[PDB]
Amino acid sequence: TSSVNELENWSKWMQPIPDSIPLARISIPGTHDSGTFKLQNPIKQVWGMTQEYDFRYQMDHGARIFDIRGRLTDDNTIVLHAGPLYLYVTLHEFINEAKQFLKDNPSETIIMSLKKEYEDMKGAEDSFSSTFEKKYFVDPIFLKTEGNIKLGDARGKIVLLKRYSGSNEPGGYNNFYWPDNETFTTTVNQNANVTVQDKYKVSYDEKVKSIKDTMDETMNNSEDLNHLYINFTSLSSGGTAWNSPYYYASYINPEIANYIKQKNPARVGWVIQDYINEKWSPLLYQEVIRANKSLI
Ligand SMILES: O[C@H]1[C@H](O)[C@H](O)[C@H](O)[C@@H](O)[C@H]1O
Repeated sequence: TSSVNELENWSKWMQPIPDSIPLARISIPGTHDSGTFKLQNPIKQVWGMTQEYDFRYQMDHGARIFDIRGRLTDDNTIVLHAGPLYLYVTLHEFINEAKQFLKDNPSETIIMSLKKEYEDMKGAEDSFSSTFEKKYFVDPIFLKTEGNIKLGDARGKIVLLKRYSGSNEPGGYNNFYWPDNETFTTTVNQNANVTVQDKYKVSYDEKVKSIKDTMDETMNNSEDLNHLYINFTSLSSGGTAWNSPYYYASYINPEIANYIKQKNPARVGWVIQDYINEKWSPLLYQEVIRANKSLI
């Protein structure tokens, strides 16, 4: 008993997908720079703000991947940053919002990308990777198994995507070489391959063209269960209302939403977008979620 109807519930949309499907096969929405939603100062906004609603809102609109950027403080906690900007959000804060969401919707999983976003503060006693793994990761809410992670094992857990070096604890997707401002393909673990389009800081026209190109490769490779396709629709700021990430997102999100509607693909990858909201139609995350219809 599973139906495409259940894909319309953005809060439980992973429920009808068979537990045996690998997460990499599933088309999943994500948020880029997920924790920038408390910024108010206007200069901070045009340069660094990428979301306007809190974590629970993002999850309730179907996002399951979260781009968590951390900094180690002098009291040995990890807080959220966007470049050099403090975000007034802590790492525990996000995990607790994830915990609450997973308790309310135990059919779902949360994929958390963690990256070290800025140099450690001098007063800290340990390294970023060690602090994160000893004080946050050993928590049982994080799934500790590896391989080509299946949804069934991830339900009710947080699945870590390591974008930091130094890991000593198994679990999640291993760190891998992530060249700056490129589209690239490498290995995740033995037997799993990954393709990432992260051309931030590129002309608008090259950005849209790279989103579509990499989605095309996902589309035409829909039944390769081992290959991760990660597609950042976000674009870095130019410093003004004419090129902030808000301006760009107000055009790219519906542009890419139409592209999916138009192509009715069986797979579109892990689409990480700025400003998930209800302002621009068609809704990108909605079209990404519906692209899983063929899995039911
Ligand atoms: O400058 C950052 C950084 O280089 C990250 O690696 C990338 O993922 C983008 O978010 C970009 O904004």
